[PDB]
Amino acid sequence: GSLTEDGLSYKEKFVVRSYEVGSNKTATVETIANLLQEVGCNHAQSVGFSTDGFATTTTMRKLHLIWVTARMHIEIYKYPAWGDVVEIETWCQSEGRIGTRRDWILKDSVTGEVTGRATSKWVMMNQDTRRLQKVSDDVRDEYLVFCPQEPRLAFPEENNRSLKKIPKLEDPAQYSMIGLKPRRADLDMNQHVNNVTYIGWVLESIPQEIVDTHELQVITLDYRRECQQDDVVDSLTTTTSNDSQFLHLLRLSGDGQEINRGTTLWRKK
Amino acid sequence: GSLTEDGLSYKEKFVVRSYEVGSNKTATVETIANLLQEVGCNHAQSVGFSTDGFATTTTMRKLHLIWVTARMHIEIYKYPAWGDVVEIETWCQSEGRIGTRRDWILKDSVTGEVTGRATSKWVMMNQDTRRLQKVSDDVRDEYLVFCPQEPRLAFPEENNRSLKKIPKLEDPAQYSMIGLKPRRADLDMNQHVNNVTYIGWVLESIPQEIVDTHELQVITLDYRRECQQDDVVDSLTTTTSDSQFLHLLRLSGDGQEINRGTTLWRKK
Ligand SMILES: COC(=O)N1CCN(c2ccc(F)cc2)CC1
Ligand SMILES: COC(=O)N1CCN(c2ccc(F)cc2)CC1
Repeated sequence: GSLTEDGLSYKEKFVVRSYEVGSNKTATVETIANLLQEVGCNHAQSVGFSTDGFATTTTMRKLHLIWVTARMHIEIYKYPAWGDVVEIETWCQSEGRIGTRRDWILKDSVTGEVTGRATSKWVMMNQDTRRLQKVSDDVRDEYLVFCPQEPRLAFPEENNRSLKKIPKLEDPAQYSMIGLKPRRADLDMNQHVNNVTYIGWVLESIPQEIVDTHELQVITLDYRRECQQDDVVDSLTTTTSNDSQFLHLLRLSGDGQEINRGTTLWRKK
Repeated sequence: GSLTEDGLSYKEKFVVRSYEVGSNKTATVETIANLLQEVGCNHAQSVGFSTDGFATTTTMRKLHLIWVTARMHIEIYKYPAWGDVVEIETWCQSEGRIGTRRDWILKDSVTGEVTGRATSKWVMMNQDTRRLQKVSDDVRDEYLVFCPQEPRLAFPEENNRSLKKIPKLEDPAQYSMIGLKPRRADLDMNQHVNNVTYIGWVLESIPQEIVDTHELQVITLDYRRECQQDDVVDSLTTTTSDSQFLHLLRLSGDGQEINRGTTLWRKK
């Protein structure tokens, strides 16, 4: 991987592995999500930021401040097959008082065609209290020299799907998968549940008949609270709709505290 | 990756990814196990065998025959750090009536030092009945041209750790993790639980204090029965000692055994 010529974006190629593919012999959406985080980490490494997933500066580390994902939105047109080469380009931008954004474009290396795109919203928070706090000008200024100044959006449309408000699923859910819990492989280097694990958990409550006859086109996931290493999660889904759409909710098995909400859109094969 | 000059082995390099590392910022043993299966798959692809994990021929597919792992044994001296390049060489050999073997050697690309080694035993079985069945001469002859003729062992020594018999853990277990179940990411392209998932499940019942103060040096795992997509598993561990453990994976309900194993950990 490498920074591009203008140094305002980062590109990396990946060859799809045998264990990375699903029943369609193409990369799963969780494999794609892992690759997005990977190219994000390599971008941070390339310009001197932390590589722990929080992409911090020395100033933020003295204050115990971190960047955390508030929303992930992925749209895939073609999943790459086993052995194919996928090229991923990523960039960041500041969105002032609202927080920050990281975007991605996925392309087939052989044809140069755009096979998918993704966007994510980030907020700043004290890692100990979990209280949000607005970025100071001195912290922000250190990042702006690595971002394009003119708007560069993977999702330019004014009322596009990536910004839609997601409602809260009401009981009873149409489908459920209960008692889900993370194992050590679901944790990162600092013992936090990897953001991709929550994608896998949302999808566990999709009926297998849908997975067998449809392909996932869009997933939007809001991140409200983290699931700790010793927590247990319930995954709930209700059909909201040749296309199928679902409303999703992840909550703690016991008291029902919400950790994530989302929506998915599937197209018939 | 590529076949070597004599065409009797396969080599591939991997750069360790950010999500592949544990709390030590080095590759987890499950990441290593995934890489071993990956280089195995690329070796099969390179010479025309199936790439579904069963490494079959057209003749075996007509008979619904598959190769299945009976034992995996891995020894790691140094786990590769995030961003390091690890080179892995793999080869196969027939062991006649006992079954077959696939070996691996892991090396640090920069120094050329051996950082780990692994071996696995395989048996042939009918995919539908799960009955064992001996390899016919016509089936085995198609594989021998891709294997070294002289013995080439990652663990050459007579009666070494890789061939030791593993006993069955007796109740009560010292430690347990119950109600483990696979999610879609634990399944392969054919909807079977990936062999690496069973490694993760064995390790779930190791106390976190051991993981925090020790490094896994050796893992030997026998594979007795497949955990289906809708099965639920209990992971049991008892200290037998460096720290050593006896492990057992069994179905949550009736206690049917699916795996047994041992691990050896070195203080950091
Ligand atoms: C792993 O973290 C990220 O990918 N992000 C997204 C980009 N971020 C950012 C911060 C300040 C700014 F002015 C512009 C962008 C930081 C968090
Ligand atoms: C994924 O499967 C493997 O890795 N295997 C199984 C098949 N193997 C083999 C080796 C020599 C032989 F004569 C017949 C079969 C051993 C390696």
